[PDB]
Amino acid sequence: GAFMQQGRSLSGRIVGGVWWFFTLIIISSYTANLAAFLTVERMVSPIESAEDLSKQTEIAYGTLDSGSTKEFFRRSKIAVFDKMWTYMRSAEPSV
Amino acid sequence: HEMLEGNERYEGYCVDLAAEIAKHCGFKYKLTIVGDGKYGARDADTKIWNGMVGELVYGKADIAIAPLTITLVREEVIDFSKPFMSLGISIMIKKPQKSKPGVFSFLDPLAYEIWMCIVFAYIGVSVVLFLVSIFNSLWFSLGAFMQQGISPRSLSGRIVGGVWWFFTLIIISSYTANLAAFLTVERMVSPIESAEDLSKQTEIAYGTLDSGSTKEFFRRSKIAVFDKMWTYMRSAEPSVFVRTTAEGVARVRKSKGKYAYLLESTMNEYIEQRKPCDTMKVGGNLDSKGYGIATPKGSSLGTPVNLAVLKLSEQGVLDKLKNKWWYDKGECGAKDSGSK
Amino acid sequence: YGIATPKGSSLGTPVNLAVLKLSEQGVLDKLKNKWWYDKGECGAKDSGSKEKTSALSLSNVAGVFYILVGGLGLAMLVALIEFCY
Amino acid sequence: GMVGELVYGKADIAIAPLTITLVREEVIDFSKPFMSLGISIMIKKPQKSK
Amino acid sequence: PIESAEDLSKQTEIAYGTLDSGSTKEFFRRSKIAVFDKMWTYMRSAEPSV
Ligand SMILES: CNC(=O)N1N=C(c2ccc(N)c(Br)c2)c2cc3c(cc2C[C@@H]1C)OCO3
Ligand SMILES: CNC(=O)N1N=C(c2ccc(N)c(Br)c2)c2cc3c(cc2C[C@H]1C)OCO3
Repeated sequence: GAFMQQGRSLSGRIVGGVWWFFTLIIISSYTANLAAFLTVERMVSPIESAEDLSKQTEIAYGTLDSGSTKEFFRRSKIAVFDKMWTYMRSAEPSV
Repeated sequence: HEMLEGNERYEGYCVDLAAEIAKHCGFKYKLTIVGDGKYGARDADTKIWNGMVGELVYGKADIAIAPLTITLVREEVIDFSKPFMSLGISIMIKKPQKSKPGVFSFLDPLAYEIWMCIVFAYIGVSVVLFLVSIFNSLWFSLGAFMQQGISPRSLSGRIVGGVWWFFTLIIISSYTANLAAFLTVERMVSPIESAEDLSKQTEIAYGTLDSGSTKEFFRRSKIAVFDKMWTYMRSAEPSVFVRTTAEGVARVRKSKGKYAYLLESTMNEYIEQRKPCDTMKVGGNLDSKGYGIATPKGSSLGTPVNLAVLKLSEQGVLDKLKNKWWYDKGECGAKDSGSK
Repeated sequence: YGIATPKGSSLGTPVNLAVLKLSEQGVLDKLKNKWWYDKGECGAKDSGSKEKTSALSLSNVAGVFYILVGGLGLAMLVALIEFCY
Repeated sequence: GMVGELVYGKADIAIAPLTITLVREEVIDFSKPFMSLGISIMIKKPQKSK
Repeated sequence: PIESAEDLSKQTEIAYGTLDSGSTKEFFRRSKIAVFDKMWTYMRSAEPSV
């Protein structure tokens, strides 16, 4: 009954005051930290655009070693595809 | 390199720079290595030039393309072109993730001033319960402070426990709101990037190379901020100076963020983009200097090469080369570890 | 920026060398500090650093402390009329 | 301009913030750079905290 | 915004422009860098005139 709410003797009265400020921080530290994993759950791509695939290096990407697809990124003067080509050209190991 | 030959043995910023210069001038070139290895030095006793500067005056070379600092003593013997890359004395420090656990980081949600101001309302409301109803009344008001804000039949004591309830409400909602703001985004957050801030403290040491243009810059400087930096390093024990540039970079890495190294911004910006990816240039440079190309006095390639560099910078070629061998071909893993 | 002299001018190279001398002796950076920072009208607006504060501000919490003591004072005013009635 | 008053003789030397460009290097002799600079960003720093 | 050239080019709330005629505008025109050419193509087609 002292655990549920907050925490007639001066000894136990300060057991009442101190048990609350400890459980008060934990419930906040549970509430505050739990919001950080749900806000990070809203940081999914998920499923992004073809451009944003090039902005991160955690997920690697590459094409076939020789074909109409690889040459496209080579001579593409577009800034998005050029950033993709520069990564795949020097990405180690071979993508 | 063993499987290659000629000019295709080497690669780098100056290697591509030599091809562009020769393209606008139209001559063939050969890439040679300096014998002694140490360039731009003139002995005090013998007055004999060494390195790459001595190979032009003594005819052992025709042109030189390398990061060569433009100084006055070298301008009196050979011809210097206009600068192709600017730099200056910058500050290199390890990137503090922080990632700074501890007890000083627990009372971080609320500020240092709120943790010490909430207690002024605690003892302020427990002392009102004395007045609305001493060793048993404080024993009671603390038993009336834990459970919200005991035996209060007077209307005077009813509103004291109510406003105290709304007062502690906003504080505990505030503690939770901000305590989530730093498990979501961490700066985090230190330190100051400027150089004048680096001098006003002695917790984190700093020094330069033992012999070079960097140490002589602070020795004769007549500016207020830089002179206090020199009087420190002159009387700073232990020796804040390193033997080589490779020892100064290796001293910032093993100092737990308690030692800084002042050096050129070109070398500083290059280390930031190399493994283990920890150093980060902070604040602007301290002085204005630049590299250049050297030709012998009265040579037939002096003015023709000078006019070619100004054509390279205007067409955006130089910045495209600086962005090539620094950030594109850089092994920076901190841009992928700080965003994960 | 730079100083300009006609092609094949006598004072061409002497002025060129004379600029390198003022630079390494620091006379250029000292003069730059002169007409920019020293004689500047915002010499104080160049030292205060604005960083991202980690903790939560005290000002917003003040709005809660001014409404609490505003209740404690109103409480002691009702304590006296209840002691006479 | 000032570059004109050097190629045309109306003056002997031009001392000012004169950008070092190639089109001007071909006609006059530029000294070494006595002040480095570059294109930057000017923003009104908030001034958002009230 | 953080102090950088790309954070100025990643958003469009706080607009940006240069001088109408000068070495500043001609820089972004013939620049072949990815980050800068994006800024040029923004201001070249930015309305109202930045
Ligand atoms: C209206 N809310 C309220 O009265 N409470 N909210 C509380 C409350 C406060 C904030 C959040 N986020 C949540 Br979930 C619950 C509260 C929180 C406590 C606590 C006691 C309470 C009871 C209180 C004053 O001890 C440990 O932490
Ligand atoms: C491992 N914990 C940790 O690294 N922190 N603790 C965090 C922390 C601190 C206390 C609690 N109760 C919880 Br949950 C998390 C933290 C809290 C802050 C803050 C920064 C942090 C980040 C760091 C110091 O600014 C204002 O409040």
